[PDB]
Amino acid sequence: DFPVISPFTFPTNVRLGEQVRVFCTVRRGNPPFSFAWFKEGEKLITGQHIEVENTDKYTSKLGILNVSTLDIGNYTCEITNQDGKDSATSRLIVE
Repeated sequence: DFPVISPFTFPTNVRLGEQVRVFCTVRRGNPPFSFAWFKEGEKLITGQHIEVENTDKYTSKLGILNVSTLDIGNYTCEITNQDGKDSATSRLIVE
């Protein structure tokens, strides 16, 4: 079965300095999965103000603390298992 991400969206009224957490979760498909987050095209990993964390076998969290205008942009989660891949995106707008 080909894996499929449940669409995600950032909150709609994000202001400077808030924390933002979004979740990339698999609705169809069997683990184990790889989860990868990208901002535009660069791979994101835990560090600075960012957290990228597997929450359960079906889910990856992206957390962004003390959000700034520099955090505005398109964020993509890619999930991959032995049977295929899927990708979901959403745009973070601040202030």
